[PDB]
Amino acid sequence: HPAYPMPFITTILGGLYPSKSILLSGTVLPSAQRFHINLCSGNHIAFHLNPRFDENAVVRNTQIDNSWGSEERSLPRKMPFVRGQSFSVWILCEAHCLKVAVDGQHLFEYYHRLRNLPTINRLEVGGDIQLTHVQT
Amino acid sequence: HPAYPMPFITTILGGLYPSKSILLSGTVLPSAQRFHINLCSGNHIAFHLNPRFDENAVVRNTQIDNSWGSEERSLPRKMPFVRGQSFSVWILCEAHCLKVAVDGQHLFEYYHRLRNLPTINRLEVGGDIQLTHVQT
Amino acid sequence: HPAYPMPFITTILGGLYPSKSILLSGTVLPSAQRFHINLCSGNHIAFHLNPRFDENAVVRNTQIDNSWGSEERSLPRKMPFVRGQSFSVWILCEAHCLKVAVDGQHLFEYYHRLRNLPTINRLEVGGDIQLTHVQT
Ligand SMILES: CC(=O)N[C@@H]1[C@@H](O)[C@H](O[C@@H]2O[C@H](CO)[C@H](O)[C@H](O)[C@H]2O)[C@@H](CO)O[C@@H]1O
Ligand SMILES: CC(=O)N[C@@H]1[C@@H](O)[C@H](O[C@@H]2O[C@H](CO)[C@H](O)[C@H](O)[C@H]2O)[C@@H](CO)O[C@@H]1O
Ligand SMILES: CC(=O)N[C@@H]1[C@@H](O)[C@H](O[C@@H]2O[C@H](CO)[C@H](O)[C@H](O)[C@H]2O)[C@@H](CO)O[C@@H]1O
Ligand code: NI
Repeated sequence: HPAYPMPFITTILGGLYPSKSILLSGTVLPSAQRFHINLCSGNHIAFHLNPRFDENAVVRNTQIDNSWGSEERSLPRKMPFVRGQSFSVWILCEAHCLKVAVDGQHLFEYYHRLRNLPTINRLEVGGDIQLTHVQT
Repeated sequence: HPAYPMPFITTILGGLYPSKSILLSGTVLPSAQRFHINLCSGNHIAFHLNPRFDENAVVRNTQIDNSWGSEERSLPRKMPFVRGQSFSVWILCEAHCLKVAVDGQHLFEYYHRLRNLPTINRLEVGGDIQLTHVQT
Repeated sequence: HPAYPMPFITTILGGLYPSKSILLSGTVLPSAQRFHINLCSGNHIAFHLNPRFDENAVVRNTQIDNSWGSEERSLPRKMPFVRGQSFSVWILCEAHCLKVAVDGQHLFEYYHRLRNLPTINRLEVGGDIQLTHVQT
C-alpha cells in the first residue's frame, strides 16, 4: 500500500452536502506528536481534526483567516488513535453537523460553523502519519 | 486495508456515460446470505446487482419508485462469488448497456432500462461483504 | 489489492489546474517491456509518460492528433522503475509544468505543451504493469 505524499491536498469537487462522506485510512507514525485533517473553504479551515499524542487529545476547531475559534476536545471514550497503529477516519456530513467515526465507531459530532457546505471544497492532510488511502 | 462503512453510499458526479467505469473490491463474508450494488437515479434504482448465496444466483433488476421490473438471472458460467473469498467487480457503461466483469472476467450484460445516463449519479453498496475499495 | 482493468481509462472531472495531483501505484510485471500513463485532452495526448525497460529509459512526449513531438529522456538519476517491483507515481500539476515523482522522490519536470489545463480531462494507463490504485 504505497503511501500518499504528505501533506496531501485535494479538492472535493462540489464541496460538502448532507450524506457526503470523506474516508481516510493510514498509520500513525511510531513517535507521532500530532497530525491533522482539514476541510477547507477558500482561505478558511471549516473543520480542523487534530489528534495530539503530546497532549493525548483530539482537538477540533475552525479558523477564519488567521483566527482560531473555540476548541472542542470532549471524547466519549479513550483516545482512539495510537502511535504505530493503523486507523480509519469516516467523516459524514449532515445538515447540522459533521459526524466523525474512528476505526468503525462513532466518536464525536461537530456542529457546522461554516454552513455554506458546497463551498467546503478542499481536503488537507498533514502531520505525523503515513496516509495510505483517501475516499472523497 | 481498512473497510468502508456499510452500507456505503456515494454520489457519482456527472453520472454515467459510455466508457464510464465503476470498480469495487472486497471480501464476501464467511456466512453471507446476499449483498448488493446499486446504481441509483434520484429515487429509482437504475441497476441492482444482487448476488445471492442462499439461492446461489446473481440477480439483476431495476426498481422504479416501489416497482421491481423483471429479474435477469442467466449466467454463462458458475456463480463467481464465493463465501469468505475476495472479489472485484468492474461495471463498464456503454451506450446500450452495462457490462459486468467479476474477478477480471466478463460475466454478463444488462441493457439500460433508465437511459438518461447522466442522471444515474448515486452508488449504494450494502449486504454481507467487507468493502475494501471503490473507484468511481 | 485486486488489480484495475488494463488499459485503465478514466475522466478527470474538471481537468487539471495548479496544485492538482494524480497518484498511481502498482507493480511492474516480471518481464515488462514498457508501460505508459497518458493525460489526454479530447483526441490529443497532452502528457505521455512511457517507462521503457527494453531501452532502459523514461520517455516523455506529447501527441497532437497523429503527431508525436520531440521526446524528453533526461534523468537526474538511474531508472527508478524495476521489473517485478512495486512503484508509485505522483504527478503534480503547476502553472508552468508537471512535476513527477517516483517512489516518493522527484524525478523530472515536463513543461506544458497543451496549456489549457482544464481541457486535460482524461487519464489512460496501459502496458506491462499491474495497476493496483489510482487517486485522481
Ligand atoms: C488548551 C488550549 O486552548 N490550547 C491552545 C492550543 O491548542 C493552540 O494551538 C493551536 O490550536 C489550533 C486549533 O485550535 C491548531 O491546531 C494550531 O495548529 C495550534 O497551534 C494554541 C495556539 O492558538 O493556543 C492554546 O495553547
Ligand atoms: C424468482 C423470483 O421472481 N423471486 C422474486 C424475488 O427475487 C424478489 O426479491 C426481491 O428481488 C429484488 C430484485 O428483483 C430485490 O433484490 C429485493 O431486495 C428482493 O426482495 C421477491 C420480492 O419482489 O419476489 C420474488 O420472490
Ligand atoms: C530515439 C527516438 O527518437 N526514438 C523514437 C521512438 O521513441 C518512437 O516511438 C514512439 O514514441 C512515442 C513517444 O515519443 C510513443 O511512446 C509511441 O508509442 C512510440 O512508438 C518512434 C516512433 O515515433 O520513433 C523513434 O524510433
Ligand atoms: Ni482509492
